[PDB]
Parts: sequence; C-alpha cells; structure tokens
Amino acid sequence: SLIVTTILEEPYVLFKKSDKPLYGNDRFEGYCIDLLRELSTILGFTYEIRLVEDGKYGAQDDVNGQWNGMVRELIDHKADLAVAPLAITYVREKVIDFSKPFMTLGISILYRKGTPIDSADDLAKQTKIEYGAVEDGATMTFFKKSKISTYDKMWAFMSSRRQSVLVKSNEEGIQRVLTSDYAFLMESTTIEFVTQRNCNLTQIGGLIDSKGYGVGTPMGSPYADKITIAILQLQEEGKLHMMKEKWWC
Amino acid sequence: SLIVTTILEEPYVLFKKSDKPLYGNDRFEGYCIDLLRELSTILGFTYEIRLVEDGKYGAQDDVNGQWNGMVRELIDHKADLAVAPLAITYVREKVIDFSKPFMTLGISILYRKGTPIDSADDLAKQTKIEYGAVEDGATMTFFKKSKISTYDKMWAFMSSRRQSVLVKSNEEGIQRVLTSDYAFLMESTTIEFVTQRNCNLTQIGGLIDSKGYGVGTPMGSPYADKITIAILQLQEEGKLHMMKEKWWRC
Ligand SMILES: N[C@@H](CCC(=O)O)C(=O)O
Ligand SMILES: N[C@@H](CCC(=O)O)C(=O)O
Ligand code: NA
Ligand code: NA
Repeated sequence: SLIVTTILEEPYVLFKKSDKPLYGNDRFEGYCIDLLRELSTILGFTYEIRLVEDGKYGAQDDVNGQWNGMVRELIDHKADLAVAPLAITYVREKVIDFSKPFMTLGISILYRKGTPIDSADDLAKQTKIEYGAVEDGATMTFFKKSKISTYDKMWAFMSSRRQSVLVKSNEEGIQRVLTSDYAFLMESTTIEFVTQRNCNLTQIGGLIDSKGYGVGTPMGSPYADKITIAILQLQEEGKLHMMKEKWWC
Repeated sequence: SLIVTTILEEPYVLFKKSDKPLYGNDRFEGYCIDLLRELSTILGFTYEIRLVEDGKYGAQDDVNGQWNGMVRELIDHKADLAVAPLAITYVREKVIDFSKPFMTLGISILYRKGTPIDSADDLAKQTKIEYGAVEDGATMTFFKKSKISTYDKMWAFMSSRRQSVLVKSNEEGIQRVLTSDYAFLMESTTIEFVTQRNCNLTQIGGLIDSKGYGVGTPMGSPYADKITIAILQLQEEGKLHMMKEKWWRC
C-alpha cells in the first residue's frame, strides 16, 4: 500500500465537505485526488493519502543544503508518491524523479482588471504596487535564480521585502490581491481557477516560462515510468480533460 | 559519437539552401538542429545526423506487430537518439524511452478562413468537405483508437477513404488545404507556423488533445534522463523560448 504525500491547494486537493465526519482517503477531493484514484485503477495499487507535515512544496536551503516539503518526504523515502500540483524543475529532477507531465503551465501575474499594468516589466519599474510569490516554491526559485534583468530586478525587490511580500500559500496571495494593492506571481493553471471565480481579477501579460506538473517519486523508483504510461493513457482517452473541466464570470 | 535519426519537417528540420553542395551535418538546419546542438554542448557528445530511411515517424502494424519510422530505428538500436517533432504517446512509450517534453501541443484543424466550420463535430457530421491526416502518425493513431463517438466517426470516414484523404507528410496536407475543399488534422505548433505564412488559412476550433514532443531513445538508455535534465536547463534559462521564436517568426 503506497504512501502518497500531497498538499492542500484548490482545486487540486481540498477537504471534502460532509455533514458527518469523514475518514481516510474519503476526507479529500479535487483534480489530483481523481487523478490518484484513476492511477490506482490502472496500475492496481492501494494507497493512503497524507498531507505533508510542514505544508511546503519543496526547496533547498542555501545555507545547509537541506530540502523541505514534499520533495524532502520523497528523498527520505517517507512517501512513495507525491500527487499534487508539483512543478517539474531542473533542481528537483536532480534529487527525485517525476512522471511525465499531466498538466502544462507557466508563471504569470494575478492582479485586478482595468489597471495600467500590462506586464512583469511594468511591475519591476515601480514600487507603489507591491508584488510577491509563494515562499519556498518553484515560482520563488525561478526569480531567485534568474539572470534576466527584469526578473533579477523583481527578485531584488521581493527579497528586500521578504517578510512583507512573500506568502506561505497561494490562498494567502490571492487574499492579498483581493484586499490590498498587490500583484501575485503564480502559476497559470491556478490563475485560471481564481479568475473564473473572482470576476474583478485577471491574468496580466502572458506566461513568463513553461513547465509541467508531474507525479513525484524517490529517485530510481520504478513507479515514475509506470505512472507516465498511465497518464498517457488517461490523457489519450480524454479523462484528464474531463477532470480539468469538472474542477475548473 | 551518437547516431541521431530525424525527419524533414519545416521548421524543425530542413535542408539548408546552398549553391555549394554541403556534406554531413552541415546539410541540416532548424529548430530541432539547434536543439541538438545545444544538447551536444551540455552533455558533451558528438554526433552524426541521418534521416530516417523510410521517411516515417513510427507506427505499429496492427496485423504483424512490426514498427516503422524513427521508432523502429530506436527499437532496433540503429540510432542512439531521435531528435525531431516526435510525439510522446502511450503506445510508443511502451517500446522506446523519451526525454520529458521540449514542446507541448495538441491535435487541431487547419482549414480556410471565413467558413461556418467551427469544430471537429462540424466536420464529422458532413461529407462534402473531405478531411484527413498524416498516415501512420500520432494524429491518425489518436483517431484510430479513440472511444469518443465524434472521433470514432471521423476515423471511420478517414480509414474508408485512406487512398484519397490520408497524406504522406504535413507538406502534402497543407497543399491539399490550399488547392481543394479539404481540412487537415495536424499538430497545433505546426499549424501556428503555417498560419503565420498563409493569411487565408486558420486553426479551426481548439486543441482536441494534449501531448509533448520529446527526444526518443532506445528503452533503458541512460540518455533519456540526461536529456530531460538538459532540456529543463534550456527551458529555465529561456533558450527553448528563443529557439521557438527564431524558427516560427499577417
Ligand atoms: N506548484 C509550485 C508551488 C506554487 C508556486 O511556486 O507558485 C511548486 O511546485 O513549487
Ligand atoms: N508529430 C507526429 C506526426 C505528425 C502528425 O501525426 O500529425 C508524430 O510524432 O507521429
Ligand atoms: Na531525477
Ligand atoms: Na518507455
């Protein structure tokens, strides 16, 4: 029976609502939970879902080299799978393995409609409107490591105000955009969910990069390639598309 | 040195235009040739480019189990890599390995502008406008296997008209759209290149599926994971985007 680590994140993973108490895997629902169930049907495994304790996706500490979040769970073999909106990135791929992508996306900007802001460059050239990202995720790492002037500029701004502009979760960032003059750097798939529910909000500019979400496994795990094959079947049958429609003004 | 199989297909791989005759790797240019060059630098290998002899991408004969095209070259261990617009697919992943995607795309429709045709369903429910795809490619195979009624019906139409409506290459399909009442089922990245050069053509409807192009290797090859990591590096530093812009350019 596989241990599956995951993280709360609408509409990928949420606590299911019921008038009565819920237990075990039945406590969860969402795109990624449907995915996991489909994978289990194809590959024939049983599983137990566990929310990652530190509530983080996974990044490496620049001082002591320690990983955290779901990535660390995999490295340490505390979980067999990570099934979540987990970005496949160069630094992660060096320490854990990934199925091929079940969704493709990119970093973009969440802000309000009807403003003069039309791009990342517009944000970088000013300081009145604050902007930030989720702490310890792929988006933050992209800016921290970027050698592109605009993004390097944006990282200087964010890192000099880490405490005030970086947030612990997408939900926290979305709330900042809704209640203050703030633009949030986040993934395009998730922006699409937000903007279908918050009609005053919109994506600003296009995609800043491109990346996929993959199922994570410890490095060398035979499940990575098996899950790739199952994902390809699910995509080709139209199932992933139906799941997207179900979960996603 | 590695042997690299590939296929001619604008703007991924082209014969370089020249008055002088060119030899060896010098003969080729394109998005996929730049990709290959970048990978060679990162991974530190040299290589010989060879066009796949049978001119096919790769499909399995549903009677005798035999594969052809670039997939076959890899299976037979005749090539170390296939660097081309080669779709990562369920059936192929069972017989060869792939890097993670350097490009993401979907099946869509290439047709003329100004008509009421707005979706695959609109094509499926009539016969006056013929439609088809590249023979023995991932696009045709998607239709051949789909349980979706609309796509199953389109397959019945195409398979029963194999000789007239399935073509040997994107190029032939594009010419057919331009010269006759015909809609061509083809990959969206390639449609984008075409519609930027032909202002009377357009994509019809959205993407019908989603897939990626990856570098193919024999199953079990150490190069699959190594190339994944190199692709991730190229993406993250902005090079894949610059490469697309260069070759795609109303
Ligand atoms: N999905 C991201 C977290 C959210 C973000 O960074 O925008 C990751 O895998 O780290
Ligand atoms: N790129 C496709 C060929 C073109 C198509 O099928 O539309 C393949 O890998 O088979
Ligand atoms: Na890895
Ligand atoms: Na494989």
